[PDB]
Amino acid sequence: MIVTVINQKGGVGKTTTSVNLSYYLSKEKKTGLLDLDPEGGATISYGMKRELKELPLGEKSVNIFNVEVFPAHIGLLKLELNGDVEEISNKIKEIGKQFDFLVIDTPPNLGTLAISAMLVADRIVSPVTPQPLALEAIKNLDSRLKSIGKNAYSFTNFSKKVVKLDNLSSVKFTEITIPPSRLFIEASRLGVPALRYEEVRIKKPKLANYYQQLAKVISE
Amino acid sequence: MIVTVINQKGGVGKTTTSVNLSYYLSKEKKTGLLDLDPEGGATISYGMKRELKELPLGEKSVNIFNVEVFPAHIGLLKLELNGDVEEISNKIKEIGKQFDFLVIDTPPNLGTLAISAMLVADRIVSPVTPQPLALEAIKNLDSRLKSIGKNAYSFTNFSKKVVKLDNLSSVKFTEITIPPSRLFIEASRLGVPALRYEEVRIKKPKLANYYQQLAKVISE
Ligand SMILES: Nc1ncnc2c1ncn2[C@@H]1O[C@H](COP(=O)(O)OP(=O)(O)NP(=O)(O)O)[C@@H](O)[C@H]1O
Ligand SMILES: Nc1ncnc2c1ncn2[C@@H]1O[C@H](COP(=O)(O)OP(=O)(O)NP(=O)(O)O)[C@@H](O)[C@H]1O
Ligand SMILES: [Mg+2]
Ligand SMILES: [Mg+2]
Ligand SMILES: [Mg+2]
Ligand SMILES: [Mg+2]
Repeated sequence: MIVTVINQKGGVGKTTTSVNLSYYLSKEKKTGLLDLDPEGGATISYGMKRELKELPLGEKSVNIFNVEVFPAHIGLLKLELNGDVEEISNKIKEIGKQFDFLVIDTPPNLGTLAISAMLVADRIVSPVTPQPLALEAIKNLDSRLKSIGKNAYSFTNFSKKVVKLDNLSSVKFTEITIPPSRLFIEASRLGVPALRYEEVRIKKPKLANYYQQLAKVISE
Repeated sequence: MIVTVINQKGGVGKTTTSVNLSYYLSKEKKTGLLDLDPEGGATISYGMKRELKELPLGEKSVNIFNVEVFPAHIGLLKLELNGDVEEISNKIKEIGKQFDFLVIDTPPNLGTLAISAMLVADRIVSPVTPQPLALEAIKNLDSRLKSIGKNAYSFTNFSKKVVKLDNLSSVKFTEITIPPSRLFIEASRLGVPALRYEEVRIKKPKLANYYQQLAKVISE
């Protein structure tokens, strides 16, 4: 199963979702994380730096915290400029064949990598925020997804109350809402998944429920 | 500079010392960590698993938390038996030339990998706990150190009180003592160096003073 996390707007929580969903899924299924953002947010979130080599897509990977992380690298930049959507899509599918779950983190744009990951995805996951630009982006995702007739699952981040938009037929808003929490800030500073930092940091973990609900709603 | 962490007694703190000293050094100098224990304590402390491949010594490495970590692998086993001591020594020097600091974790024994790491070390560090068996271990470590024309710095772990011993001349006894702290246990649970975890977990990190003392004493 290929799960791609998409949002045109930056800072909405794409990397956090990819990191924690892949970490949650790796608890009982063989999971990989493909960092298609050239800036390597997910790579940094697993304690690594983006590779200063032009690697082919999917070549280099490290098993960290039971997730097979494919670190971001400068080669992606080239693909972001010259890449063929068909070729990149096929490579992503060949990569996904080795995992029960391949979570793909994508850049905050509508570029080649994001479009390829969005096209090959079995599940498309988008976080929405109370911020205005995220609302514009969720409506744009609904329109462009309407065109090729694919669906996404939207959940809410940076909020205690769900954000839902009316007359977006291609975007299923779940009831999941992830409130502001400096657990995420501390875990990202440390360079580990927040789901993993939580098991040590607090007595009663609370973030595991969000990602269990996400995996629940998207699975099969 | 090559720093080798040595103790034949198990569970005294070899891996904690290797992991945290290499991490501390990584803040200012190009630092690597060479895991020469086939059970891979340092590797696990950097969120990884020992490789189920018989690798040549020093081939695989991952930059985790700014440390170039050479994960343990099953190929160490063969090298423990049939490893040419001079070959292994030259390979370790070969590896360490690329770093300002190469911290080396060793198994709890006297075998070929450990003894090579002792031979080509610029500094050897030994943690001693106030347990009864640890004193015999530091004793016979002095016997080992004289037999190879080498000398080592000793500090105390799991204690507010320093351990020193009068009789042994190849073992310089520092005043450095590291008290029992639940930070190390929480960090091993996480699979990160305790220094990094502490720098994210509390307002005023305080474990770094011990490893600063260690760096100061071993670099004079
Ligand atoms: N619910 C939350 N509460 C508090 N901080 C959060 C939350 N979710 C995410 N963050 C933090 O907000 C920052 C940005 O989140 P991030 O996951 O990088 O979004 P992003 O979409 O990947 N940014 P980008 O890849 O550049 O488009 C990170 O430092 C996260 O740790
Ligand atoms: N000062 C300390 N306070 C509390 N726990 C500690 C302290 N130092 C080490 N530990 C813990 O003690 C355990 C054993 O330490 P470790 O660093 O693995 O020693 P070791 O010599 O490498 N074990 P081994 O490779 O089998 O000989 C680990 O779980 C550490 O986190
Ligand atoms: Mg990101
Ligand atoms: Mg592997
Ligand atoms: Mg050890
Ligand atoms: Mg490298």
